[PDB]
Amino acid sequence: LTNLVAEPFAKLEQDFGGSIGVYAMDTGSGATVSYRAEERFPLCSSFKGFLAAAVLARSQQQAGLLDTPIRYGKNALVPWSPISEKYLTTGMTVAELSAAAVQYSDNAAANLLLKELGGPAGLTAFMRSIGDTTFRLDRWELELNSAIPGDARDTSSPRAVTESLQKLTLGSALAAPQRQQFVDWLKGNTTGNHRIRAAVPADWAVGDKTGTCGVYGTANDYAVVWPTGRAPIVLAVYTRAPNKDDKYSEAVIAAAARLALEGLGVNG
Ligand SMILES: *C(=O)N1C[C@H](NOS(=O)(=O)O)CC[C@H]1C(=O)NC1CCNCC1
Repeated sequence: LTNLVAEPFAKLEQDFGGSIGVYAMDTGSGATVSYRAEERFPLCSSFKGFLAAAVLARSQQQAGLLDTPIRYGKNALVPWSPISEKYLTTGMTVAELSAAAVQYSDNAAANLLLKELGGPAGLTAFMRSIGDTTFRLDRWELELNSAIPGDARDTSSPRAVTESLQKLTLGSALAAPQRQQFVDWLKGNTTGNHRIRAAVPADWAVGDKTGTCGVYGTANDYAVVWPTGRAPIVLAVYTRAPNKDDKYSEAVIAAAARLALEGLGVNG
């Protein structure tokens, strides 16, 4: 049921000047669209969705976790911390940092939450615990964005991203209340309007998390999509390119998402 219908991903990536990796699953039939799906691509900010899921998993054992207020210093505010910079003088709760990391891609929030989990290895351990043997987080913000060609640090594959996203949003990897909180955070993302969402009809529900490393044409998005009248679709679209100053493209991500939906025979 993989690639029943071929789609022109090769032409798309050639025009982009790099590589595009796609994995999309129709959770009803199990049909898939797969292109470069087992290659590694940098996560960039996209690790923050999984980070929030890991915090939610912890919260199942620690009922006071999400309400815990976290104070932080000005030194915590690395570049691109749009929410946490507004609460420097007050603090934010763990839940609020999680929402900020997911919905505004807040970097300070992400580092504070990584500390809660025991760092990159702690997040990696959570991903192993759900059966993902591909994901690896190695570094913190901002160093994890280097996106060096051939470097496996801070990467996953489109396939493993999709598989893990399915387990966490639709499967049993989180308890039901936490699963719905994760979904709600993804649905409230503000940074993805020009990526997978641009390929998804306005009357379908969707949650996503983006990433943009800033170098090597490297950017991404993953999403759960609920078309009306049929089972949800999970998909991941990752890009990279050979040269350090190659620019990412949101349009290319949207276009790859459209091809994926077409390949699944989802009328959109
Ligand atoms: C994540 O990849 N980020 C965080 C933020 N927006 O995330 S995104 O998924 O919407 O793109 C800005 C881009 C990126 C990031 O951390 N970039 C570094 C900090 C800002 N200067 C460039 C490198």
